[PDB]
Amino acid sequence: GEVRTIKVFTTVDNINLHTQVVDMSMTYGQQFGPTYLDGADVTKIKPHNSHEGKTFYVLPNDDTLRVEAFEYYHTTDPSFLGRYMSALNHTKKWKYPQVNGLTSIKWADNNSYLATALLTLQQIELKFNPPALQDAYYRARAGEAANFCALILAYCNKTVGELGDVRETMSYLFQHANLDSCKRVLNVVGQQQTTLKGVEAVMYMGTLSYEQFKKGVQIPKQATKYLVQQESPFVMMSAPPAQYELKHGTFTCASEYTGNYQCGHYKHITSKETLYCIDGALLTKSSEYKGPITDVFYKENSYTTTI
Ligand SMILES: Cc1ccc(N2C[C@H]3C[C@@H](C2)N3)cc1C(=O)NC1(c2ccc3c4c(cccc24)C(=O)N3C)CC1
Ligand SMILES: [Zn+2]
Ligand SMILES: [Zn+2]
Repeated sequence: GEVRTIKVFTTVDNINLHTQVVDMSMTYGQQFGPTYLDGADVTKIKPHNSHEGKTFYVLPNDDTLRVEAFEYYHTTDPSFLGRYMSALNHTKKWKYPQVNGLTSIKWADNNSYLATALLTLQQIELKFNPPALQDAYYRARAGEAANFCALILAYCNKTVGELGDVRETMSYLFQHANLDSCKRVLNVVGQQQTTLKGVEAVMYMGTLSYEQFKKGVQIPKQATKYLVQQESPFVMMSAPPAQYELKHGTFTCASEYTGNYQCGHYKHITSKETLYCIDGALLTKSSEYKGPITDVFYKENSYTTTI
């Protein structure tokens, strides 16, 4: 029968577009391989008249596409693009309410960890290295966060509907950020000093209190570890969830966690004119706070001990 054609664009990064002429009598998969339209898998579908001029994602199947994908995402995992598209097909349907100019996410698909991470990322100073994260983060800050959320799911190898860990999520994203100038000097009292750089310089697991880290924490005979010097724009202090008192103006933000390991619920606590509890789309305020906290973030620039 008749052979009709339309013009479309293919891409791996939505920056470099490659004009294609498509045969409407064949499926996209027969012509391109796995093919996606705004996240939806159209590999098994034939071109529709309405697809003319639209942009489709394809898997990198030639060296030009391979280079474009790597330069944009900073990954060689061949499953990455398909996982990113599968997540986007869901996150494009989430809602992203603004809370005091912070983009949150209405609860869906056990995404409380992602809303809490997204809110945190808008409150600390971070520069991503992969252009894909740079571009999507800028959009997310302005309220259009579906692509950023799908990329986070793909980078962290999380499926939509799976509850993830905020500390683990932030840690992996930090591996894609420019933290090269961050430095931490510790003394453990023999008396021994160590210097950490990069992501290890901004994370700690064992106490929520930055002040306690400065004064000294006991670690295994028992010794005292304390912070000698900190050069970073923030620090993330974490510990297994425990009841904790947060005081206005003494922290930047924090992760509240209720429930059991791997199956509970996160909320986000931030300090503004009072304490805000952002719970996806829901906001409550209170002058005081006591509750189960598992991460606290503190802004920083340069700290030097007086010990
Ligand atoms: C919410 C979530 C999602 C995923 C995961 N996972 C852990 C390992 C496996 C893969 C994914 N990776 C953990 C949590 C979780 O529940 N994470 C916290 C937690 C709760 C209760 C805890 C702990 C402890 C140590 C560290 C974290 C933690 C602990 O000792 N208890 C009793 C932050 C909430
Ligand atoms: Zn949840
Ligand atoms: Zn000792």
